[PDB]
Amino acid sequence: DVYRLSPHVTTGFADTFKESNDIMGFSFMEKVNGAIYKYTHFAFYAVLNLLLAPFIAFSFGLSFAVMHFAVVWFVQPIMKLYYVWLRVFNLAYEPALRLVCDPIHRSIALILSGIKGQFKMNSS
Amino acid sequence: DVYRLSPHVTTGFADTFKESNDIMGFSFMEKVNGAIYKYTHFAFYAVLNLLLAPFIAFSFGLSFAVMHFAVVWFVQPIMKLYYVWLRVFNLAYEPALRLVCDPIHRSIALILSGIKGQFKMNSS
Amino acid sequence: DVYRLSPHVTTGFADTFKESNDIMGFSFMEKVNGAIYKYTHFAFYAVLNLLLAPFIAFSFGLSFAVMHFAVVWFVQPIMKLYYVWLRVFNLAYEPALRLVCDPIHRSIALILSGIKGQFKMNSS
Amino acid sequence: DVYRLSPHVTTGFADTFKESNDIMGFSFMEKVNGAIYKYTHFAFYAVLNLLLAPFIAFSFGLSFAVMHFAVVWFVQPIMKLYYVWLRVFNLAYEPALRLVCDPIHRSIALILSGIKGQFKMNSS
Amino acid sequence: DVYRLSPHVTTGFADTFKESNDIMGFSFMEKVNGAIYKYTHFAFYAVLNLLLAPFIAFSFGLSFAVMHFAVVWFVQPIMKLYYVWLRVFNLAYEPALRLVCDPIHRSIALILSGIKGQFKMNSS
Amino acid sequence: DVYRLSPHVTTGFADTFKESNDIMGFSFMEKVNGAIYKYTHFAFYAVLNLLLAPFIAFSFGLSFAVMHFAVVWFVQPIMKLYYVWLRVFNLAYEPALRLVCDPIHRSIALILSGIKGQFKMNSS
Amino acid sequence: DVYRLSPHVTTGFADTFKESNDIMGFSFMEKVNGAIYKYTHFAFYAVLNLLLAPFIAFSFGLSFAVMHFAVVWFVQPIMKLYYVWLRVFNLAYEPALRLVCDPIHRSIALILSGIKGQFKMNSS
Amino acid sequence: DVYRLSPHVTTGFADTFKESNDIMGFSFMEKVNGAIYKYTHFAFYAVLNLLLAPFIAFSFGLSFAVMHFAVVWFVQPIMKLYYVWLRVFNLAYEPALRLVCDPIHRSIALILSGIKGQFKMNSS
Amino acid sequence: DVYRLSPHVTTGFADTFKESNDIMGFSFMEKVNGAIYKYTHFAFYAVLNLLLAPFIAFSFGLSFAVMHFAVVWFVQPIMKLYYVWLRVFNLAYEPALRLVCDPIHRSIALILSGIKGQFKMNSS
Amino acid sequence: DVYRLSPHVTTGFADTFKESNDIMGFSFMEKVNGAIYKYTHFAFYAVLNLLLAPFIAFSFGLSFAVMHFAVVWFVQPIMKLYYVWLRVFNLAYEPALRLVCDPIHRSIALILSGIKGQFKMNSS
Amino acid sequence: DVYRLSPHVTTGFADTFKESNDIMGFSFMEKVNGAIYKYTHFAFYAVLNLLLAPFIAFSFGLSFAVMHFAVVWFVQPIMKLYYVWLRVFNLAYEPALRLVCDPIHRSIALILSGIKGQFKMNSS
Repeated sequence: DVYRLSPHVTTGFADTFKESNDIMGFSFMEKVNGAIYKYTHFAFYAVLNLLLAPFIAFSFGLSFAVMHFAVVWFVQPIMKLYYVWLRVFNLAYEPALRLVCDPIHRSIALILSGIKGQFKMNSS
Repeated sequence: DVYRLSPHVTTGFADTFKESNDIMGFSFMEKVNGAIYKYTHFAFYAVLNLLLAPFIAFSFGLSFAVMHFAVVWFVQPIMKLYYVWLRVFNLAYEPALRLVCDPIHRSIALILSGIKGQFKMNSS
Repeated sequence: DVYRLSPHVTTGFADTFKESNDIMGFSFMEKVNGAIYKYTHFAFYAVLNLLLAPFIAFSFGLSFAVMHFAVVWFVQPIMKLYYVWLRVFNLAYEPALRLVCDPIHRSIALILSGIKGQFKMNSS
Repeated sequence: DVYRLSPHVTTGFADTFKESNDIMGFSFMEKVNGAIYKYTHFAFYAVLNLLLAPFIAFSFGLSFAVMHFAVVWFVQPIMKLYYVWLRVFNLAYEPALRLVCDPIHRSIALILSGIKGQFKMNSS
Repeated sequence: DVYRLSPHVTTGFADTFKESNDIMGFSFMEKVNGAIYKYTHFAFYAVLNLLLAPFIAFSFGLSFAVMHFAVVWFVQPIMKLYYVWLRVFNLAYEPALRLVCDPIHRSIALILSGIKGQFKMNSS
Repeated sequence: DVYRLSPHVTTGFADTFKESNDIMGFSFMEKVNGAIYKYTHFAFYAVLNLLLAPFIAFSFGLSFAVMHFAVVWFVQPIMKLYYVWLRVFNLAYEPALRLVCDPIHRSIALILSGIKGQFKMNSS
Repeated sequence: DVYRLSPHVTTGFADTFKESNDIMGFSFMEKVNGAIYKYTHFAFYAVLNLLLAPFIAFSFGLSFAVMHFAVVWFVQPIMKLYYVWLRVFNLAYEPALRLVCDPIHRSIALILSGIKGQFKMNSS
Repeated sequence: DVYRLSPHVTTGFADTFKESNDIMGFSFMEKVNGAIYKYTHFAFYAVLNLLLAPFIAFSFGLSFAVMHFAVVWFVQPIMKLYYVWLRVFNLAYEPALRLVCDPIHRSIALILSGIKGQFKMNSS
Repeated sequence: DVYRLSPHVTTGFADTFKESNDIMGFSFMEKVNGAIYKYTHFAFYAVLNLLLAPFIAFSFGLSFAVMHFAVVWFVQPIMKLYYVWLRVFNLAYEPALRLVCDPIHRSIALILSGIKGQFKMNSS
Repeated sequence: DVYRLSPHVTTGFADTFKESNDIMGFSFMEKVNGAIYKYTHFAFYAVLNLLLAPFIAFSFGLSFAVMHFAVVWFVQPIMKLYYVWLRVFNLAYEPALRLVCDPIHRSIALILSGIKGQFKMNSS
Repeated sequence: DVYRLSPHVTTGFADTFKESNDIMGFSFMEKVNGAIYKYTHFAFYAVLNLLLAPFIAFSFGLSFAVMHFAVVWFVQPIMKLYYVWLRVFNLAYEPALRLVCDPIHRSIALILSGIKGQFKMNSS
C-alpha cells in the first residue's frame, strides 16, 4: 500500500533516556524518573484528547464524505471513457512499432547461440 | 489489466487517527470518537448517494452504450484492414534486413566458444 | 499473434462505480442503481445493433473478399520470386564476410580459457 | 526457414466483430449477422477464384520453371568456383592473423586465474 | 527502524585502557586502577542524576505530549486528503505513460530469446 | 561447412498460393489449379533439362578437373613453406611478448581473491 | 562495533628480532638476549605504571562521567524531537516521488521477460 | 594444429547441381548427367596427375629436406640462447613490478567481501 | 595482521646456487662448496651476534617501554572522547541523508521484478 | 614451460598433397609418387646430417657450457642480494599504502549487503 | 614465494635439436651426436666449477652474513616503531571516514532488494 502512514517514532522512557552497562546511578531513582515522565505525558495528552477530539472527528468525517462521493461518482466514469480512447489509440500504435523493431532484436539475439565449455571438478 | 482502477485509500478511524503503544488517553473516549466519525461519514454519504445516484447511472449507461457500439462496429474492421496492409509490408521488409544482419551476428557469436576452467571444493 | 485485437475495457457496474469497505450507503439503493445502469446500457445498445448491424457486415464481407483474393493470388508469388533473388545474393555475400570475420572472433574467444578457482562451504 | 510466408491475419466473424461479457444485444441477431458476413465473403471469393485462378497458376508455373533452371544450372557451379578461390585466400590469411593475435589473448586470459571464496548457508 | 538511537560507545576500564600479552605491570596495581576509575565514574554520575534528572523528565514529557497531540490530530488527516488527490492524479498519469513505453521494452526483450550451449564435465 | 549451398526456397503449390481457415472457394477447383501448376512446371523444366544438361556438365567437369589439379599440386606445398617461415617467426615473437605481458595480468588477477558471503533459504 | 580500538602491534622478542632457518648464531646467546629484552621492557614499564597510573584514571573517570551525563540527558531528547519532524516531512515527500518514479521503472522491468534457452550436458 | 590445411570444398554431382523436392525432370537423365560429369572429371584429372606428378614430388622433397635441415640445426640453438637471456631479464623485471602492483590489487579485492542475501522458493 | 613482518628470502646453498638436471660437475665438489658456504656464513654471523646483540636489545626494550606507556595511557582515552563526539554527530547526520536517499533507491529496485524464462535440458 | 619449442609443421605426403573423396587419379600412381617424395627427402636429409652434424653439436655444447656456468655462478647471487633490498623496501611501502586504501574499499563493500528475492519453479 | 628463482631452460640434446616423425637420418649418428654434445658440455662445465667455485662461495657467504645481520638487528625494530605510529594514525583516520561513507553505501544497497522471477524446465 502506497498511502499507508509510516510507523511512529519510539518514545518510551527507556527508548529516549537510554543507557548502557557502563552508565549507572542509584537504583531507586530510575523508577521515580520513569513514573514522573510517564504520568506527566499521559495526564497532559488525555485532557487535550478529551477536550478537543470530537469536533475534529466530526469535521473530517463530513469532509471525507463529500470527497469520496465526488471521487466515486464523477471521476471514475470519466477515467473509463479516457481509457476507451487510450485502447483505440493503442490498436493503431503498437503493431506498427513492432513491425520495424522486432526483426532487429530477433537478429541481435543470435549473439548468444554459440556457447561451449569444458570443466573439471575436485572435492574432498 | 492496464485499464483497472487502482485500490482506494484506507480511511477507517484507526487507519487515519493512528496511535502507538506510547500514546494514550482515557479508554472510553476512543469509542465515542470512533462512533462520531463513522456515523457522520455514513449519514452524509448515504443521503447524497440516494438523492443523486440514479441520474448519473442513467447518463453514463447511455453514453457507454453509444461509445461501445461505435468502437465495435466501426473501428475494429478498419484496424483489421490496416493489419492486412501491415502484413503485406512485413513480407518484403523482414527477409531483406535479415540477409544483411544475420551473418554478422552469427560471426560475433564465436566469442563464447572457448570456455574452460578447473575448480576444487571443500565442505565440513 | 501480432494482429489480434487486445482485450476490452471492463465496464461492469461494480467495475466502474467501485467502492471499498469504508464507503457505504443504504443497502437497497445499490440494486436500484445497478439495474438502472445495466438496463439502460442494454436497451440502448440492442436497438442500434438490430437496426444497423447487417449492412456493415455485408459491406465488410465483400471488401475482405476482394482484399484477400488480391493478396493470395498476386502478392505472394511476387514475394517468392523476390526471395529467389535474395537467396542468390546471399550465396555470394555470406561466405565472403565470414572469411574476414571468423578468424578475429575465434582469436578473441581465447580470453575465457584460463579460469581457475577454489571454494569452501559451510552449513548448519 | 527464412523464405516462408508468415501466417495470415485472423478475420473470422467473432475475431473481427468482437465483444466482451459487458456488451450484448438480442441473441437471435448474432446468428443473422454471422451468416450474412460469412456467406457474402464466401460467395464473393469463390466466383473470383473460379474465374481467374487457372491463368495465374499457368503463368507462374512457367515462370518458376525458367527461374529454377537458370539457378540450378548456371549460378551454383559459378558459386562453387568462387568458393574454391575463397578457400585458397583463407589458407594464406588465417594463420598470419592468428600469429600476431593469439599471444595477446592468451596473456589476457590470466585475469581469471585467481578466484577464491568462502560461503556459509542456512535453511529451515 | 530509522529513528532508533545507535548503540553507545564502550567505555569500561578494560575497553579504554587496553593492553596486550606483551604489555604488563605489577599485578596488584590493575585492581587499584580499575577500582579508582569505576568508583570515580559512578560517584560523579549518580549525584548529577539524582539532582537534575526529574526536572528534565517532566519538561520533556509535557513537550512530547503537546507534539504528539498535534501530529496525531492535525497532520495525518491532511496527509490523507493529499493522498486522495495523489491517487486521482495517478489514475490519469500511469496508463498514458505505459501506452508509449511498454511496446518498446517488450520489443527489446527479444534479445534474450536465442540462448544455446553445450557442456561437458569431469570429476574425480 | 562454410562452402555448402544453402537450402532452396519452398515453392510447392500449397506453399506459394497459401490460404487459412477463413479463406475458401469451391472444393473441386483446388485440385484443378494444383494439377495445372504442377504439370506446367514439370513439363517446362524437363525439356530444358533434357536439351541442355549434358553440355554444361561436361564443361564444368573439365573446368573443375583443371582447377583441382592446380590447387592440389602447386598451391599447398607453397603454403607449407610459408607455414615453416611463420613458425620460425613465432619462436622469436611469442616469448618476448609474454615476458612483458604476463606479470601485469597475473597481478591484476588478485582482484577476485577476496570473495565472502552469507545466505539463508526457505521453501514450502 | 565502529568505536572499538584496533588490536595492538605484536612486539614479542621472536616477533621483532625474527630469523629463518638459514640464519643462526650460538644457541645459548638467544636466551640471554631474550631475557635482557623482556626484563628491561617489564622493569621500565612497571615503574611508570605504578607511579602515574592512578591520577590519569581519576581524571578520565570524572571527565567521562560529565560527558555521559550531558549526552544522555540533553542530546537524545533533542534528537527525538528532530526525528518527529523528519517523519512529518517524509509523510509528504515519499508518496509524491513514488508517483512519478514507479511507472517508469515498472515499464523498464519488461526487458527481462523474454528469456529462453536450450542446453545439453555430458559427463564421464 | 595451426598449420593444418583446411578441408576441401565439396564438389560431387549432387552437391553442386542440387535440387529440392519441388524440382524434377525425367528420371533417366539424372544418371546420364552424373556419369558424364564424373567420368569427364576423372579422365581429365588422371592424365595430368600421371604426366606431371613425379617431378613436383621430387622437387619439393629436395626443397623440404634443405629447409628442415636449416631449421633443426641452425635456428633452434640460437633461439635457446635467446631464451637464456630472456630468463635472465625476467629475474630482474618481474619482482620489481609485483612489488608496486600487488598491494593495490589486494586492497581493491576487499570490494567483494560483504555479500549477504535472503531467498525463498516454491515449486509444484 | 597488518603489522607483521613478511617472511625472509630463502638463501640456502641449493636455493641460491641452483642447477637443473642438465647442469652437472664432479659429484664430490658439491659437498665441498656447500660446506665452505655454510660454515663461512655461520662463523661470520655468530661472532657479530655475540658481540653486538645485547646492547641493541637493551636499547630497544627501553624505547618500546616508553612508547607503549605513552600509547596506552594518553592516546586511547583521547580517542574515546573523540568517538563520543563522532557518535553525537552521526545521530543527526544519518537519518537526514536516508530520508532523501531511500525512496529513490527503493524505486529503482523495481527494475528486477519482471524476470521470466523457459528452459529445456538434455543429457547422455 | 615458456621456453619450449613449439611443435613442428606436418609435412608427410598425405598431409601436404591432400585430396578429398571427389578427387582421384589412377590408383597405382599414388604409391609411386609417395615413394619418390619420401625417398628423395630422406636421402637428401641423411647425407647432410651425417656430414655436418658433429661440428655443430660440439660448438653448441661448448658454448652452452660457458653460458650456464656464467648464469649459475655470477647472476643468481646478485639477484638474491637485489631481492634482499626489495624486501626491505616492501616492509616500509606496503603497510603505509594499505592504511589509506583499506577503509575506502571496506566501505564500498557495503553495496552488496542488501540482496533479497523470491522465486517459483515448475517442471514436467 | 615472491623471491624464488624461476626454473631453468631445458637444454638437453633431444630438447634443443628436436625432430618430428617426418624428419630422420641414419639411426647410428643420433647416438654419436648426443654423446659428443653431452660429453663436451660436461667436460667444459666441470673444470670451471672445480677451478672457480670455492672462492665465489666464500665471498658470497661472508657478504650475506653481513647483510642479514644488518637487516635483522637494525631494520626490523625501526619498522616496528614506524608501525606503532601508523596504528596511532589509523585510530583517528578510519572512523571519521566511515562516518560519512557508510550511510551512502547502505542506501545504495537497496537497489538489489526487489528481485522476483518465474521459471519452467523440461528434460528428456
